[PDB]
Amino acid sequence: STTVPSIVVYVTVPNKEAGKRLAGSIISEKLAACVNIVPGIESVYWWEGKVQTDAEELLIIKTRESLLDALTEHVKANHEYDVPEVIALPIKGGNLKYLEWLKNSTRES
Amino acid sequence: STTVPSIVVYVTVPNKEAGKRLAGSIISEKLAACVNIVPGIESVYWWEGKVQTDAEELLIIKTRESLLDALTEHVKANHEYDVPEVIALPIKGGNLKYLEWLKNSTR
Amino acid sequence: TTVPSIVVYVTVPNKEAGKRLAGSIISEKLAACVNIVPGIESVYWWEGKVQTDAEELLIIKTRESLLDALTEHVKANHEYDVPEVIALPIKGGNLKYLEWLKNSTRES
Repeated sequence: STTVPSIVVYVTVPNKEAGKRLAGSIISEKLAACVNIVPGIESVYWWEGKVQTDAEELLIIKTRESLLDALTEHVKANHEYDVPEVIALPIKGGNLKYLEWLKNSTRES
Repeated sequence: STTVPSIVVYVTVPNKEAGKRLAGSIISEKLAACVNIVPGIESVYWWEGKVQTDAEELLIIKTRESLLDALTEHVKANHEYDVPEVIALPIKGGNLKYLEWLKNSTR
Repeated sequence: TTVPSIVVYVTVPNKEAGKRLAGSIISEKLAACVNIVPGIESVYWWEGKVQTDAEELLIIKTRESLLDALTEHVKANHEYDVPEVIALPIKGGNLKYLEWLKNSTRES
């Protein structure tokens, strides 16, 4: 049909510039239809025996399940951290016409 | 069975008034139990031969799977773009009383 | 290398509740990692009117396994008596991150 299986991928980054550049390569390389950047996140995790807290930005990446591999590759290749967060969540339904656009926007995999 | 299959729906909108109103209109019309508005989000995508970027906000809408078509029709009717982002994600539980109030406060 | 995991959305009513609940969450070994999204605005129906209040959003990355522990932990340290805690199924990613996620949390 019109309309490949899709996902929403969260990826966090340390700063504003990083976020904007990653969104550019993702979209230019045609690995996602669309990227929302949520600025001014604060992140909390346990590392080196204390609780750590860092200023970060969240990228919300609408794309194909197909490309989750090409995407995840791509985030690591382009990312200040060694273990960069990237997790996909499945899109089950939506505005049909947008999901088609999502398909046409995206690399063939 | 005090609990119906539920979704998180994402909708971007182009400005602060817009989403405030979409949200009002959505909730009023009983098409979702609630809407979180995330403001100041930047959206990047490919459009007319290059990398467009727009200032928007994000509506995270918690409603029932049953209501996704009604909610998607509503969003189109009340939204500036022709092909608005509306995408659904399935909930695999959580606070059961939340999930029932979700059921209850929705049609 | 990798137990079934999830993202958990949870709103708190202010800057401070979030900092504190994110701490106490990560402190008691309950999720690998917590993102606070400040200054969101939450709109819902309540007592016959459209309510709007300012809030924050915790995005909580953990294993399905801890969902209930977590929920029950939040209800303990959460000033609302019916917190929004909903969960969406993680289904893919940095195989590495998922391992770190796994390797940062309990079983029960």
